[PDB]
Amino acid sequence: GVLYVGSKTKEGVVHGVTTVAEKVTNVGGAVVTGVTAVAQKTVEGAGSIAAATGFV
Amino acid sequence: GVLYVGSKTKEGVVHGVTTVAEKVTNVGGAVVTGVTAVAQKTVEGAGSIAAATGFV
Amino acid sequence: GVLYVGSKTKEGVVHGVTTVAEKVTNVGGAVVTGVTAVAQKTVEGAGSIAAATGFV
Amino acid sequence: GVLYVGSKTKEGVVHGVTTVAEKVTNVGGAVVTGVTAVAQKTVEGAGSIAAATGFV
Amino acid sequence: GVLYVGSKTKEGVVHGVTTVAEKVTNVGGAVVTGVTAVAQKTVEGAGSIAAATGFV
Amino acid sequence: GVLYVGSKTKEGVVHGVTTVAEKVTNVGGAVVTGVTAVAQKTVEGAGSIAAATGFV
Amino acid sequence: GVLYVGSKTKEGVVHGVTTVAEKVTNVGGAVVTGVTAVAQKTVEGAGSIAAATGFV
Amino acid sequence: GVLYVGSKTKEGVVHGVTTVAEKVTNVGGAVVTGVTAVAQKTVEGAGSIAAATGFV
Repeated sequence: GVLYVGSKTKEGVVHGVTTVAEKVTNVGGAVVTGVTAVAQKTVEGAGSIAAATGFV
Repeated sequence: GVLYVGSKTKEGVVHGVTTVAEKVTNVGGAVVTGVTAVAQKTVEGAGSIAAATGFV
Repeated sequence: GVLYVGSKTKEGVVHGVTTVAEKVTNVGGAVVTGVTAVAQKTVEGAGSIAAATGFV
Repeated sequence: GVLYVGSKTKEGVVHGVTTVAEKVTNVGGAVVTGVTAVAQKTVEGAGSIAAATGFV
Repeated sequence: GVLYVGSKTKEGVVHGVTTVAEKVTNVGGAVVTGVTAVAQKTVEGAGSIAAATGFV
Repeated sequence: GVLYVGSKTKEGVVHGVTTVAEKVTNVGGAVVTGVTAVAQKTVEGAGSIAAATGFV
Repeated sequence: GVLYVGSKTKEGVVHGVTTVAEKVTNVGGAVVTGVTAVAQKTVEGAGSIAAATGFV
Repeated sequence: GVLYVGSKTKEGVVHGVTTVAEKVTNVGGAVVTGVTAVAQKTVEGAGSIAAATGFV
């Protein structure tokens, strides 16, 4: 079909994924970040996005 | 189909994936970042985006 | 189909993937960063983008 | 299909992947960075982009 | 005497004086702006900081 | 006396004086801006900082 | 006396005085801008800093 | 007296005075700009810094 996106900002400070440790880090397979962030049909068909982590 | 995206900003400081350790880092397979970030059909058919990490 | 993107900014400082350690770094297979970042069909067919890392 | 991207900026400094260590670095296979960053069909067919690293 | 200032932040977007008109602008004589903004003894003695505006 | 100032940041986008008109601009005589902004004894004795503007 | 300033940053984009018109600009006599901006005794004695503007 | 300033940065772009017009510009007498900007005793004695402008 159709997807229409229209945006207008002036100030914006965007942080997609932020991680802090003070005393392992796996980040995902389809990460979309921004002032105008658009994602469409990340997986189609018999696809796969697997983000695993193992620990012993 | 159709995807139309239009954006207008003046100030914006974008950070897609940010990691901090003060006292292992694996980042993913399709990371799209910016003031205007668009992603389409990141996987199609029998594809794969696997972001694994093992630890002992 | 059709993918249209139009952006207009004035000030913006973008950081796609940023890692900091103060006391191992594997970065991913399709990383797109910028004031205007667009990605289409990062995988098609029986493709693969694997960002793995093991630790002992 | 058709892919159209148009952008207009004045001030912006982009940093695609940035790593800092203060007390091993593997960077990925398809990294696209700029004020206007566009990537299309990074993998097609039975292709592969692997950013793997081991440590002992 | 003594003035001690100590600060630690991670993210902060500071705007000292911001003005918007959509359909005259006089700004002051001692304007201090920042993440750590310190001002001491702006006027001493028989001084003066006059910020006037006249309109017909 | 003594003025001691100490600061530590990581991300901060500072804007001292910002003016916008969409449909006259006079800016002041002692404007100090930045991530660490310090001002001392901006006027001493019989001084003057005058930011005037007239309009017909 | 003593004035001590110590700063440590990583990312910061500073804009001291910024003016925008979309449909006369007088900027001031002592403007200090930067990641670390320090000003001391901008006027001493019988000094003067006058940022005036008239309009008909 | 004593003035001491110490700074350490990595990424930062400074713009002291910035003017934009899309449909007269007078800039001031003591403008100090940089990643580390320091100004001391801009006027001393019976001095003067005047940034004046008239319009008809």
